[PDB]
Amino acid sequence: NWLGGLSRAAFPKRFVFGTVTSAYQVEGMAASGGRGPSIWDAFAHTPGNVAGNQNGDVATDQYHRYKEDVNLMKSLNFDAYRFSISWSRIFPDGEGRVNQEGVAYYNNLINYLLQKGITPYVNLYHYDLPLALEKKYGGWLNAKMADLFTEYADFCFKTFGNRVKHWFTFNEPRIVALLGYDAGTNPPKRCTKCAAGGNSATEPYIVAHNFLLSHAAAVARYRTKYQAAQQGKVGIVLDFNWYEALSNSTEDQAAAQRARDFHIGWYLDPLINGHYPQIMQDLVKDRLPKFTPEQARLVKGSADYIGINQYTASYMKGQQLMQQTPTSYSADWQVTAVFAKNGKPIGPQANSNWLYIVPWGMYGCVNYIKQKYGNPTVVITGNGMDQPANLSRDQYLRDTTRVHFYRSYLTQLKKAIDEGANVAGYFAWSLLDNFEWLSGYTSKFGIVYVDFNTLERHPKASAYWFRDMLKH
Ligand SMILES: OC[C@H]1O[C@@H](O[C@H]2[C@H](O)[C@@H](O)[C@H](O[C@H]3[C@H](O)[C@@H](O)[C@H](O[C@H]4[C@H](O)[C@@H](O)[C@H](O)O[C@@H]4CO)O[C@@H]3CO)O[C@@H]2CO)[C@H](O)[C@@H](O)[C@@H]1O
Ligand SMILES: OC[C@H]1O[C@@H](O[C@H]2[C@H](O)[C@@H](O)[C@H](O[C@H]3[C@H](O)[C@@H](O)[C@H](O[C@H]4[C@H](O)[C@@H](O)[C@H](O)O[C@@H]4CO)O[C@@H]3CO)O[C@@H]2CO)[C@H](O)[C@@H](O)[C@@H]1O
Ligand SMILES: [Zn+2]
Repeated sequence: NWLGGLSRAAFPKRFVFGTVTSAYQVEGMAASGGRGPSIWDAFAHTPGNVAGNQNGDVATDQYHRYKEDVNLMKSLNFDAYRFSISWSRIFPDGEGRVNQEGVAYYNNLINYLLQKGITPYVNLYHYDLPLALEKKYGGWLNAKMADLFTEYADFCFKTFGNRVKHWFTFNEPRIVALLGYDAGTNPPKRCTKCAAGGNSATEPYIVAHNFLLSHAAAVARYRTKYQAAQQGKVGIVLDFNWYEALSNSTEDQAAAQRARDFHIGWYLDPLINGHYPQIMQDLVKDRLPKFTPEQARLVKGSADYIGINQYTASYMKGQQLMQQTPTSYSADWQVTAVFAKNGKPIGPQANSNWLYIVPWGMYGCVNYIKQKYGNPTVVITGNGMDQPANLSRDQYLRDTTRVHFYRSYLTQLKKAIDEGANVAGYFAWSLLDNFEWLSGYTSKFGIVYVDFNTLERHPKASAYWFRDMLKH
């Protein structure tokens, strides 16, 4: 059957199914309703930065159309909606004055979701640092971010936490560190060679450390001030793509494990065990910041659940570990990514070149977290694939590749859960075609088609696949 035996009965009792967006990618009204600019507004308005010089000024205009979009998700039988609050829509300068019109928007959204029986899962941060904070403080390079983020988080807990019971602090701090401070291809565009300055060998580590410390500080504030009354939870969202040893050799097996440690262990070892992975300590040395005992104790156990964004997988080939002049976080791993084994590609690619369709990667990742980290509560916070630009409306709607993607990936997730993985929920990226960062509107991840000329929504075949799979 097109559901392939999947339904709510195939997953644990009370398992949560939702869709996910982020503020800058869907809201629009980027310079309206009192919102201050984010680093992404400045970046996207710079000629050459985004495909077609596009930006999120209008995006999907969810700001005006949110009731349509909530009605749609309810009609598709989802239980939950993961979205983010734009920091600069609440605090246009990142600190100080509150934008009441911004607060009203999120109140209206949260209330409508609850009216329609959809549980809000709310991210505080999704790449969209207030521009004012980047300029005044130097953003995530500055340890003062812990204080600034905590004050913002405190405001959100106070204002929305009587209703919102499932929070996430950050979305994929690894991607911020990698693209913003190693490769320098995302804001603030820092890297060793970059015009804005930087150092690809040091700054990604500083940035990651500050995300961990900021997460821990915000969670300590939630736990000491709000949790008794509100009785909600706070986690973090981490990207994790699967790495499989290219062969059963010692060097290849070591390579795959080293890659896992630099990718996900970078954050999970601090969050679960209170230290960075040993291999990062051994290889990165003085360039890896050291947690004080007090900080490690604040960071350890500071996530109520681990959000995982899971998309893809690759093979890893190793070599002899060697002494080398530091150049970048990326080069520090001393591995080679490989996308074919025994002459056959690991999987076909979706529209994004990095996204190889490999359903067994989902099992790989979930099983690995279960076995390595004491089976913490995991939520799959994003999973999906993209269509290319320039298709007809009907071609977008007939998304048979995406239907196959979800059926296969969800079957692999079911396999891991049936083997005992503590997975509490799953969220499809995305509800809607949206602004896909550097790809702008050239990459379509939605289960619902958005016509970017008229802004009309049209559910794709994959949306009706979910509706059928999720009927109560
Ligand atoms: O309906 C509005 C909209 O829907 C869009 O999507 C369609 C799909 O294109 C179409 O293939 C799909 O058909 C499903 C059907 O809904 C299921 O009920 C059926 O499931 C069977 C299964 O085949 C058996 O093996 C199993 O044992 O029993 C079940 C249930 O009895 O499977 C077929 C797929 O072959 O339905 C979607 C939603 O209607 C259309 O693309 C669009 O044109 C429509 O406007
Ligand atoms: O994208 C959909 C949606 O989900 C989330 O998107 C994240 C993904 O979770 C994350 O895995 C993805 O990471 C990509 C990254 O964008 C690429 O730039 C990077 O490219 C590599 C390249 O493949 C290598 O050949 C080269 O050596 O290095 C570069 C890195 O400089 O590859 C990774 C995957 O391995 O990033 C997505 C966001 O950009 C987000 O939560 C959501 O907002 C997205 O819309
Ligand atoms: Zn509008």
